[PDB]
Amino acid sequence: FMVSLPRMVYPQPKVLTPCRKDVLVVTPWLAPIVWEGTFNIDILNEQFRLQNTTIGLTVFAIKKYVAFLKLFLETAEKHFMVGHRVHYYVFTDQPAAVPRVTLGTGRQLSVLEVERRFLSEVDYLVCVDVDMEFRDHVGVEILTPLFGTLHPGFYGSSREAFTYERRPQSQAYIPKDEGDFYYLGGFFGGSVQEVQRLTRACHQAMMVDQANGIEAVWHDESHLNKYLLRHKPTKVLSPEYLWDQQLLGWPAVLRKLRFTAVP
Ligand SMILES: O=c1ccn([C@@H]2O[C@H](COP(=O)(O)OP(=O)(O)O)[C@@H](O)[C@H]2O)c(=O)[nH]1
Ligand SMILES: [Cl-]
Ligand SMILES: [Hg+2]
Ligand SMILES: [Hg+2]
Ligand SMILES: [Hg+2]
Ligand SMILES: [Hg+2]
Ligand SMILES: [Hg+2]
Ligand SMILES: [Mn+2]
Repeated sequence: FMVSLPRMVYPQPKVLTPCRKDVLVVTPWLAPIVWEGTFNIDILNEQFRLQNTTIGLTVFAIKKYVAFLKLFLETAEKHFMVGHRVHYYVFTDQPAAVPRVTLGTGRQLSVLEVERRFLSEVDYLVCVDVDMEFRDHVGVEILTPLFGTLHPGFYGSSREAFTYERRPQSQAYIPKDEGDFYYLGGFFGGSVQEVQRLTRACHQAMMVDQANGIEAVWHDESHLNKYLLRHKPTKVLSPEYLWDQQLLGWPAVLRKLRFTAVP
C-alpha cells in the first residue's frame, strides 16, 4: 500500500517538449534510461521515503583493494542515497583494515569476512566496484526491480563492437546480431530478489563454463550481459553513473559525472 503524495510545487512537465533531444531516454521495452534532466528528484525522494526504503550497497575489498574503502565510503556519505536508509556491506579478507568512516544518521556498515540476511535487511541491493568515488548525486532515481549500467566505453558503439563473449561453447555467448547495450559488471542492482536471481544464474552459468574448460572473455561482466539480454532490466543507468574522466574526458552529453574510477 502506497500512501498519497503531499501537495508539491514544481514545473509542469511539457508533453510537446522532449526531455533530452541528444540521447535515448527509454529502451524498446519501455524501461527508462536515467540521464540528468529526465527526473525530478523531489518527486522520487517523496515516493521512496513514503515507503521507508532501505538500500544496501555492497562492495568487495580484497588484498590491496582495502585501500580504496576510505574514499569510497566518505564520498558515498556525501552523494549516495542521502536522506534514505543505507546499509553498507563490505566483504573483505582484512576486517581490521576497514577504515573508521563517520556515517550520517540512518546509515550503517557491516563488515563481512571472506543471502536471506539481505532479504530481511534491505529493499534494494546495489553492487559496485570499490576502486571508485562518488562525485555527484546517485539516488533513488536508480531504484527499480533490476537495473544495469551502460559501460562508458561502448555506449555509442554498434553491437558488433561490444566485447560480449563470442564463443558458442560459453554460456555467456551472444552472437553478433544480438544485444541491446553493453552493461558494466561494476554497477548493477535491483530488488534483493532480482539481484539474487541474477547472481544465482551467473554463478551456475560460470560453473558450467568451468566444467567445460572455458572462461568468458570478461568473466562476470560477460555473464551479466548475457543475463540482461535475456532478462531486460527495468531501468538502465546512463554512463553518468560510472565514468573514467582520465580515459574518456567529459563529453557534452554528460551533464554530471556521478561515480568515477580513481586514478
Ligand atoms: O577486492 C576487490 C577486487 C576487485 N574489485 C573490482 O573487480 C575488478 C576485477 O577484479 P579482478 O581481480 O578479476 O582483476 P583486477 O582487479 O586484478 O584488475 C577490479 O578491477 C575492481 O573493479 C573490487 O572492487 N574489489
Ligand atoms: Cl559488485
Ligand atoms: Hg525532461
Ligand atoms: Hg551484490
Ligand atoms: Hg557486490
Ligand atoms: Hg548470468
Ligand atoms: Hg553476473
Ligand atoms: Mn574497478
